[PDB]
Amino acid sequence: PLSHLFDNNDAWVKRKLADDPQYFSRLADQQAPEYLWIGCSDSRVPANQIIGLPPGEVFVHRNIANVVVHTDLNCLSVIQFAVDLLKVKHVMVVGHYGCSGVNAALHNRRVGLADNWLHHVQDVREKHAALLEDWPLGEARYRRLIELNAIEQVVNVCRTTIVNDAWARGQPLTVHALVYGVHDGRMRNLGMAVSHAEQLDATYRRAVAALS
Amino acid sequence: PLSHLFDNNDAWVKRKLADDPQYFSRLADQQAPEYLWIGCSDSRVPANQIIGLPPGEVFVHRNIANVVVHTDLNCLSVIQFAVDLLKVKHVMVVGHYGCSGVNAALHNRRVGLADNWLHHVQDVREKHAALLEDWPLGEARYRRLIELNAIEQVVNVCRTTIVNDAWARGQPLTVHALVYGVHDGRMRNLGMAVSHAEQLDATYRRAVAALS
Amino acid sequence: PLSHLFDNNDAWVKRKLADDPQYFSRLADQQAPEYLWIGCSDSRVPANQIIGLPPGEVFVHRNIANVVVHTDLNCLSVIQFAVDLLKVKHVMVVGHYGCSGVNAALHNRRVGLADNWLHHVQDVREKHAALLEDWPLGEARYRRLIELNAIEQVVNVCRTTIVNDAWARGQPLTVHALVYGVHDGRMRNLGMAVSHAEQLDATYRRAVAALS
Amino acid sequence: PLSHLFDNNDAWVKRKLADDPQYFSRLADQQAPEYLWIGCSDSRVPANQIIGLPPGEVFVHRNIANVVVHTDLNCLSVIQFAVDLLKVKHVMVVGHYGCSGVNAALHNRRVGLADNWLHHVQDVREKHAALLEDWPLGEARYRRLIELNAIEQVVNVCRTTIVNDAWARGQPLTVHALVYGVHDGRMRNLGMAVSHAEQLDATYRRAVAALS
Ligand SMILES: [Zn+2]
Ligand SMILES: [Zn+2]
Ligand SMILES: [Zn+2]
Ligand SMILES: [Zn+2]
Repeated sequence: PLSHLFDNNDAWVKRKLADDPQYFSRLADQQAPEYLWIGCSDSRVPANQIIGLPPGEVFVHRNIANVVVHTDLNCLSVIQFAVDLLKVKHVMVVGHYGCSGVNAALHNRRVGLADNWLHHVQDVREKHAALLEDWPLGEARYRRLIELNAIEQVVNVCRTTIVNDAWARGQPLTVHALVYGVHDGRMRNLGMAVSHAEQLDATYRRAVAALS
Repeated sequence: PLSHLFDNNDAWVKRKLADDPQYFSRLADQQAPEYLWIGCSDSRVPANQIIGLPPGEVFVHRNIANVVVHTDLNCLSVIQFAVDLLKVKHVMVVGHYGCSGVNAALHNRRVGLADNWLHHVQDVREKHAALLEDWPLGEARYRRLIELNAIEQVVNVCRTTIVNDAWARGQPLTVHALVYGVHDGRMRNLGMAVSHAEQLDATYRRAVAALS
Repeated sequence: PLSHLFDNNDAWVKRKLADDPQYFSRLADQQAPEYLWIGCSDSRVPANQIIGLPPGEVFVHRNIANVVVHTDLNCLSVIQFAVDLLKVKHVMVVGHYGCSGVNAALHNRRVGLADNWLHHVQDVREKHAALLEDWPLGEARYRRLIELNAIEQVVNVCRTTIVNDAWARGQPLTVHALVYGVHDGRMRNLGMAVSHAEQLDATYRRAVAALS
Repeated sequence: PLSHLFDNNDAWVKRKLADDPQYFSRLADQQAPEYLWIGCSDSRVPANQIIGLPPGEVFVHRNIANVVVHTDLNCLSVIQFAVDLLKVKHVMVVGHYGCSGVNAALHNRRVGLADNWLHHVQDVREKHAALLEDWPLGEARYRRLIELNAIEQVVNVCRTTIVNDAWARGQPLTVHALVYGVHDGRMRNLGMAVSHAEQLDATYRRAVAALS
């Protein structure tokens, strides 16, 4: 009824009802998240779901290609809020196979504004150029890129003042490079989990585990 | 097994299996989203879910308090990508009752870095000061604030070059101010849906609909 | 000689020589700046000069229309660096009559990207709409706008965590709203100099001093 | 007289008078800048001066360490404004020997917020790690760093959509990596002047010209 998004308000009452086991109360009561999930705006599947947890149990940021810019106060804000105030136990940068962002980059594809944003990802391409070479294919490189991208981003988090300060001040925290396949639902561990400024080794290891 | 996040990889195989109706294929095949959802990092409930749609059918950005800064290339990027390249039909700023961001603001609460980010929301508080007055309570103001916040943010989207250009170039697009209760799952329409630079009227109307 | 910018390297040796009173040594020795100048990229006249001081005696940021965004880590960075580490005594937002930025705004003029940035200034226009009304002219409004713009920006600085923390921690600091005419070289005091969170009064006063 | 900055208003009338050759009129009449100068907030000496030109003849941005972030709408704004609307002929990233920013970086020195901003410069350190090695000294590395930093930043400008589009659309434009000594006033050419997407060669050359 000119509702514009009527369909959506219907699919909504539709949803609201299906949850008879009365508990939006459970949700509204949910307590502190213990995780920050930084992921891609290709919200192919939601975080809590993927990882099988109640919603809101995971604190979420999403930008195109799950990029952490040193100077992005959008994300930094999220992080300082998750760490300093929610005392989340774990931050994890989760990339996703077949990401439209990492694609558009890779194949120097003009998009307009966001080209600027994807430069960040082109940088990872540049950074790991030779490595990405010895995978002379397509999907390999791509896979390997969305992987590398997630590791670097993690380096970014770990270099933040927010995080370094938390470690400085004793607060337990660990930061994970992580990827998931939208194809197979499964979630891959890159062995990228820093906990104290031992990044130099933890990452070198993790990046070794490409070596074509 | 020192997995650090073993629990999470388990709850994962747990999830992966439960989806016997073999279709991660369906997902991987999912086509263009027709919606951009900008919401709060208090990811109390996921967008597609709330609104009853397959995941990835909705394109998502999340920052603390679903703020659209004129000059935030984090979000602007998402938007230029959603509009210009995904030709999404609808953008909608969705706030959420009992948002931790809108709270921390409201009650001038020091948090650290993100205080800077929440200033944006304090601004809406300032902007609609007298209005928010004639609700001399607490939860009212709060409710009314998370509402107003979502409208203003929409004004922000609608003022973007990205959007104005899309309209300029004929491309059909509509932008909605929207809120949902985590208490009752239900989703409220603020009557804030701009489609062509007719904001001045569409919003004045929408903001009228507080008038204590 | 294909130098591309030969002219500039010449006008340079030209400059280098004219400074016989050997003292680039004096400069290289110059000590801490005691001022942060935030001004417009319309660098109509340099700060130190205007204000008659040795160069480098003033620490400088320049963006289009001397805008301080709550979440601009470009400027915030400059400020945290000037205050926390250079212990500058004074920060001052200095606008400038006939500013091309404040103009382009004012007369809703499409420019492209920076339209987004100028929205910040349109906001001040919005914020002080009625005030700016009772100046039914052109240049008045403009004058009055570049003025108001500089005050608001100051409110922005004063609201920063950086500044609030400095005051919190006792460190003496004062923040000034200031304008200069490129026409007459002279520099106007807006009576906008906050020193401790007494903004609410100091600014109300300062903004009164328009009252058409 | 409690003026707070009386000294400054005096040194001002002092300046205003000394310019008897009546011409603030000349200035106010000055026409379009044909240059964008991006430099460091260590405003050791002003651009026009250094380069011997009337003020305002050069359009100026200043951030800590003259960093161009892919996603910094503060600077990008300046650039889109300088290029698209002022049709400046030349953009030039000008670093400066003994820069406090490049220093603080280099010697992983905690400063607070701006540490985040300087990460950008640490990145150049990382990027050119081995190169910077074969200069086993201090001031060498430093010199060589403030140099490299200015080249990379230029790569950043040249990768911008703004610039690429200008070239796309025929508009003549050239981008220069440039450094100046505050010690000796002199300005060094790094042979870094791109004019059309021929960066890959122009820069490789320019970076060769370190080779310890
Ligand atoms: Zn993606
Ligand atoms: Zn929220
Ligand atoms: Zn200006
Ligand atoms: Zn410097």
